[PDB]
Amino acid sequence: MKMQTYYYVLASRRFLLQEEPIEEVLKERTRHYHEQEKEIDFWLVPQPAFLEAPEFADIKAKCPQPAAAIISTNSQFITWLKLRLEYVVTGEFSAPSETIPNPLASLA
Ligand SMILES: [K+]
Repeated sequence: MKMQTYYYVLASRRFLLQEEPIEEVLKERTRHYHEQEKEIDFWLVPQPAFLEAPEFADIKAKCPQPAAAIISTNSQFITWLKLRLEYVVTGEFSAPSETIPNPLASLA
């Protein structure tokens, strides 16, 4: 039942996986975490389930669909991604909750 804060950067799937690909960024960070033997705390989530929560209805309406998000418990990384990607929005939410039972779930 204990909840934690998740930070995210949100954009259209087309932008993240086509226009401004983030594969190399995530590959690099994952590599660094490995040599540092650090637990992964960031995830690429296509059509994120948190976006379906009732409270995210306006944010979803505003975001071109299909959407994709990079979620992390590290706020600084997410803010940097905003500076790095630009054509995106960022925010945070607490989970797991009744409306967001699976914070990292992808709905295809
Ligand atoms: K939309």
